[PDB]
Amino acid sequence: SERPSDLVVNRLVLFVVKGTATSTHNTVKPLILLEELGVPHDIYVVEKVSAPWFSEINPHKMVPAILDRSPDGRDTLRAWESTSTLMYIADAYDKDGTFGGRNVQERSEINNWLTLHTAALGPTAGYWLYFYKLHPEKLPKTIEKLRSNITVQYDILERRLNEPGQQYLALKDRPTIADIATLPFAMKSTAELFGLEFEKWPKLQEWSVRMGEREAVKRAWQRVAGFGHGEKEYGMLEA
Amino acid sequence: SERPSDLVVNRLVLFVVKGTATSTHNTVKPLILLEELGVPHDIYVVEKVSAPWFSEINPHKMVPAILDRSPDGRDTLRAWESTSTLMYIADAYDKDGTFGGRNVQERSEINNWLTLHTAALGPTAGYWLYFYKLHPEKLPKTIEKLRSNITVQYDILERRLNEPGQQYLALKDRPTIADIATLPFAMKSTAELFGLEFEKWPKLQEWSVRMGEREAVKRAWQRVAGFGHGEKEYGMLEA
Repeated sequence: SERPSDLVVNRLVLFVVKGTATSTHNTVKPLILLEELGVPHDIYVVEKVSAPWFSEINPHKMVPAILDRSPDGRDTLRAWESTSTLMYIADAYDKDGTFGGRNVQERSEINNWLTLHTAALGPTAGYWLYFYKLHPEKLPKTIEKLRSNITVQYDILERRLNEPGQQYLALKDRPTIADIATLPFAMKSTAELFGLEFEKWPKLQEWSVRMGEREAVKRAWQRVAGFGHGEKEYGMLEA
Repeated sequence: SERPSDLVVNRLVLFVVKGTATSTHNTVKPLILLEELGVPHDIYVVEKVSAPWFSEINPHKMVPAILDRSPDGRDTLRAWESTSTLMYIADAYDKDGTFGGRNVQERSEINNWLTLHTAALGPTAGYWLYFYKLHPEKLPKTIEKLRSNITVQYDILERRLNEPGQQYLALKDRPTIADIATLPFAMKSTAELFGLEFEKWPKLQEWSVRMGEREAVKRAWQRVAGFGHGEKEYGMLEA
């Protein structure tokens, strides 16, 4: 029923679970943006997302989630769903729009490509994994349709990245929250999990390697893998 | 790739398809916000979403989509995915944040409840509608699992609307783009299509009725049903 005594919100707190091969593809998203912007933050390793206290933070009972102070430090705000955590970090910590967009025109495309991930590849990948791994009985017709739908999303991303000068999904010049949201579900290791040959989408594979070379992305993958493997297995990690 | 001769962008153009009992749950979303804000706009009824000119607007080949003039009037911009059309209209036309949020505090919850719809109920309902109506063969076990997942989303909305003073999903005081996004998939007629008893979620049902009493919502449902049923079956509508 009650918040753990080590959960205090003195600045942004990102909620994660213990790092495994399969626990980090959504939690890494806000962490990449925190690392890009140099946002001061704490990490809280949630032992059980089923815990009643955790549903007060995220009623969908998943990581990532954020608690942070309001602009005047007085109130506590929350963000949950990985796409919403990116929108919150950009609103509170990216006023100049380096990752969130500098104007109505840039935001139009950032929101198109971010929403395509949020509504299409993200939930399709989620449902593919659910039916492939977790659903008690195997529904092969359903699983094959979902696999097919993943390839359709990779075809859209490949089309975009073949447009002249289009180095990133939303903007020609630099990565945005649309790129950060898409990357974990559009990289070779994830394509292989889906039983797909990522070399079939060469411009998308090139883009995924370019994103993977960014120091903030390397730092985010290194940290998210290690959460709950240190001295403290669960709770507020020592800063 | 050549656009039809009647596709000119003198103001916001909302792309829809001919109205049916199932063609309007996503296109009505931006239309509600256009009606709320009194945004001047045109309606373009797309005969074939597979037409090359249309996939240059939305690479996912679905409605709704938008073309509009950039703020300086020197370029055209686009929006696609219903959640992105809401974000675009709020950005370009809701300068007071009446529907998009006035500060980081309000937007944290608007973005949580909008993203919950975009990532969870919207794609779960979409895969329900796909397998129920469009898939060449009937997959009842998948339809059954998706129906159960819809109830989990109704349970989260019901929980939120049982919190003291919480009259709308995101904000206590007024509806936002989170409420507009959610309404078409959380109202009695849609629940009945899904084979659910909407009375099992009483605060969610009362919220859906409150939303349905809004003159802008009544106008959007009346208009979206009639697109393509008048003098022009397809193309840029008159008046």
